[PDB]
Amino acid sequence: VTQTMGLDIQKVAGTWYSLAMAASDISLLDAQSAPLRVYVEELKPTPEGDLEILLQKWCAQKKIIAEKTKIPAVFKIDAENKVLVLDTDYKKYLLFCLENSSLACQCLVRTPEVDDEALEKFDKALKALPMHIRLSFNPTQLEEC
Amino acid sequence: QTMKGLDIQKVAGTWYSLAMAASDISLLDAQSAPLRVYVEELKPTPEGDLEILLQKWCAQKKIIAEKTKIPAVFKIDALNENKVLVLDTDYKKYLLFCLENSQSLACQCLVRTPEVDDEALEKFDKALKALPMHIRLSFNPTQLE
Repeated sequence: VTQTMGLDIQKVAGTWYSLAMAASDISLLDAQSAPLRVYVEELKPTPEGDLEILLQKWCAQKKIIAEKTKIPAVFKIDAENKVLVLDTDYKKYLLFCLENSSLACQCLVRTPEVDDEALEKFDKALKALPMHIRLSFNPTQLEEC
Repeated sequence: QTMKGLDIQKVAGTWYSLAMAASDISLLDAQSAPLRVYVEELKPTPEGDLEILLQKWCAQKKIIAEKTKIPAVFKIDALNENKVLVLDTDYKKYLLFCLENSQSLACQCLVRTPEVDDEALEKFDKALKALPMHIRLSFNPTQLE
């Protein structure tokens, strides 16, 4: 994972939609109930510079605390143990991966609009990475787990 | 976008499902999903019809397909899944086909032997560009066997 994001975590605050996901292992995403089949709902940065992720899993709310590390784009999550922010323009899309020590990556959009720019940057970032499954969602699914 | 000049006799024997993709996530995503089917054998008849032997979550399944006016297109003897389309084969290593209804679309990359092959995946990924896919899986040699 060579492309990490001068991230300013405060400017990623608000609602996001999981437009696409990918994973190194089919078992991570393939089932509705698969461990990393998680739909982001909101990023809530804390004043301390930590990141709360709100997300939905098959249809339960979960609240993940991602702790700041000495690296701006890299967060420790208390269960997977790293969030990496690969890229964001803040206003439209954010690309992140989850890894252990297991690689799963998501393309997030601010609005439930189909966004080919977001998917184009996601598909570029995945070339270097050993993905064996890739899902993309429609705007109906964006607004619906 | 079907193969020109297909000779169905030369695709006869054992195959392995290396990769799959589908227009709808729901067609592949579950282990038990409708088109999560692993090809085992192509058995062309001398009449130029096609039996496909498959495994699904592990029960044997049988697709019976009859020849049409187009060599690379077979009419499935079923009610809802309707056509097999052979997009491309070199006969000896890989074969690319789609299953469609009429329209929900599933395409597979097949290999003769249970080894990952970048040519097979490269041609599979090319043929999918033109098609409205929302999910793509690829398998490792362990999973192949």
